[PDB]
Amino acid sequence: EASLTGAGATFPAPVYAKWADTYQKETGNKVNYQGIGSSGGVKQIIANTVDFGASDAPLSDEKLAQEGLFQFPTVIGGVVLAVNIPGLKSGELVLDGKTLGDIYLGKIKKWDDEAIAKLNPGLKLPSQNIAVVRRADGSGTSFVFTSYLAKVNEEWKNNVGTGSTVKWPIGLGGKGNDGIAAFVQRLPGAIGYVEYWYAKQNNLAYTKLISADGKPVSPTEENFANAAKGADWSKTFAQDLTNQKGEDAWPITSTTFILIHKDQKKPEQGTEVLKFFDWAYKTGAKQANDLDYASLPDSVVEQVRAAWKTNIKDSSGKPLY
Repeated sequence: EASLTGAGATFPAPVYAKWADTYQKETGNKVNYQGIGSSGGVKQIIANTVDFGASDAPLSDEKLAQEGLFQFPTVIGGVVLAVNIPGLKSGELVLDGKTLGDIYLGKIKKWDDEAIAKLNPGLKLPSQNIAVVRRADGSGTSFVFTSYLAKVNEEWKNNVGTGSTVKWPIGLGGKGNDGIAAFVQRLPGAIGYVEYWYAKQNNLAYTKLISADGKPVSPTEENFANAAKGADWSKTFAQDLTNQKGEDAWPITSTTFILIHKDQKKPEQGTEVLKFFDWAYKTGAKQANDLDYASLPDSVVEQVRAAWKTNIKDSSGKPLY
């Protein structure tokens, strides 16, 4: 039995934690996962403080090469807007990209703003102030969210841009996906972006969103999967899954990554990290789906396995998979 340590993205922390627990029950191996945000995860893996780091934001092939790291995707999740609006049921409210961006820009101050009312004809909206919540910590979810906003709101794109950390025009800072979930729960009128699980498991109402094709879609495991249908995984694991074309394609979808060293100084640890994720690929789909994360296609797991064989080695050049 091995004691493994991973750290980073809170976006997939629920599934990593479920997997870790099941893995220990079946094999005794212990995987400790620390949800510190993707930025912290990349920092920790580079400093060799953990066996694997985790980030929703992919590192470029050049950055990976400069750092001697290898990155592989695990699951597909979705970012949703958790809200606390008086009188509204979860999934009742519909927002499109431009209006969502105007909300994050601080231009739309009330829930019954004309722009929101037009996207929701017949929906009774309260004159409640919108309490914008965003991430305090360096975040892969912020990267995905701002990548999306830049595509649908020019003002956002030009003034704030995209990143794991950005100069938020407005909004209170929550620490981690759970921090934003907690804020939304205690703040009437709040809106905050979180990985789907954080909304669902905290019984937070969330909104529908207009797809890239122009249609209202609900955030569901299948709709996150739909957003990745046009992904040419063959080309790279670093797939952009925001605002993708297609029927029922959730617009703020994303995969997430695990970062490990190619040259394993502690080869038993590396070997065990690969076995945990391999077991997850072959055995953990039901657990991932149960937590509303879509599974990576089998072809993609085969690519990961093939890449592990050629990229992960000990100091003597011997493959750890």
